[PDB]
Amino acid sequence: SMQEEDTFRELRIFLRNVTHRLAIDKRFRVFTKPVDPDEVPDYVTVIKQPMDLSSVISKIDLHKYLTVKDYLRDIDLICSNALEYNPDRDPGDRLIRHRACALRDTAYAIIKEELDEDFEQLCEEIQESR
Ligand SMILES: C=CCNC(=O)[C@H](Cc1ccc(O)cc1)NC(C)=O
Ligand SMILES: [Cl-]
Repeated sequence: SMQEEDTFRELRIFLRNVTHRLAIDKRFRVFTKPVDPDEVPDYVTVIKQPMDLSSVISKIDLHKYLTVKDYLRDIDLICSNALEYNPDRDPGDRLIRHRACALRDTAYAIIKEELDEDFEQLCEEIQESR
């Protein structure tokens, strides 16, 4: 129905605003664009499902997220990919892990404060009806 289309459109506006706030944070610049295979040829071989915030915006605009849970699965991937690719004790790897955990924690904290639980439940119910 048009009302369900309206619901998904509101979800996309909400997710674009959360993603823009993460992308303009200086700590998260490394996560804003895909890893360049030139610098990092082993990346695409270790990480089977690369994810970054520009990919997330593209997904929003392709109507790939129909619930905030689906979006948070991709934010979790940005985090877990960085934990897996950069697991060493050296400071460059620790800095990327800390920035990835902080992204993820920031996204969840904005959603806890600003997503109405009944809106998420509505999205879940429309998704499940498809
Ligand atoms: C799970 C998300 C966060 N990751 C982190 O804790 C990172 C890196 C780290 C990870 C394990 C260590 O034993 C020591 C450092 N930042 C810190 C705590 O400086
Ligand atoms: Cl830096």
